[PDB]
Amino acid sequence: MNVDLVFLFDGSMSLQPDEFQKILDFMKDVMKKLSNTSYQFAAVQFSTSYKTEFDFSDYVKRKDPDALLKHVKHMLLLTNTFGAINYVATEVFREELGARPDATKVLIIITDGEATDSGNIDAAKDIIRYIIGIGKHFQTKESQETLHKFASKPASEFVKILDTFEKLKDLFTELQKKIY
Ligand SMILES: N#CC1=C(c2cc(Cl)cc(Cl)c2)C(=O)N2CCC[C@]12Cc1ccc(C#N)cc1
Repeated sequence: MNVDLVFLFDGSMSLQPDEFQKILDFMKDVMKKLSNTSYQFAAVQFSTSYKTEFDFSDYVKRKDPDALLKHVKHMLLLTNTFGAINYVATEVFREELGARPDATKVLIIITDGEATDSGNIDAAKDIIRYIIGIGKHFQTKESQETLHKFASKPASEFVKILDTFEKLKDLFTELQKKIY
C-alpha cells in the first residue's frame, strides 16, 4: 500500500474543544493502525489560513502520531476549504517535502461546515479525494451534496457523512474491515 495520504482538517471556530480533539484522535488512530505499512502521512490544518502541521519527511522520522500532532494550535477562524485544497495540491504533495513520485496520492478532508470561500481546485485532479462531513450542519441532503464538489467521483463512495463526532470511531472500524 504505497500511499501518500494527507489529512486536511477543519480548525474553524465552529469546532468545540472536544470535537477538535476527536478529529486529532481519528488521525492519530488511523496513522497508528497503518504504521507497519507503506503509508506515508502529512497533515494540514485549515481555517482562514493553512498550516502544514507535519510533512511526509517529518512523519518518516519516527512515525510517532502523538508527537507529530502535539503542538497543534486550534486556529478558530473561518473555513476556506477551496483554498485549502489548492494549498495541499501545490504546497504539500512535493518531493522536496518527502512525497514519493510513484505513490498514490490521497487527500482526506474532514470538516463540520460549508466553505466560506470559493476557487478552482483543478490542481488536485491527480489526487484521490475523500471528504468526511460531520455534524448537524450536514443533516439535510441538500447540505450534504455541497460536499460532492470537493470529492472524487462517485460521491456515494468518496463522501462520508457522520451525524456525530463520536461516529469517527465507527468510521475507522468500517475502514479497517476493508483491508483484509
Ligand atoms: N475507503 C478508502 C480508502 C482510504 C481512506 C482513508 C481514510 Cl483515513 C479515510 C477515508 Cl474516508 C478513506 C485510503 O486511504 N485508501 C487508499 C485508497 C482507498 C482507501 C483504501 C483503504 C486503505 C486503508 C484502510 C484502512 N485501515 C481502508 C481502506
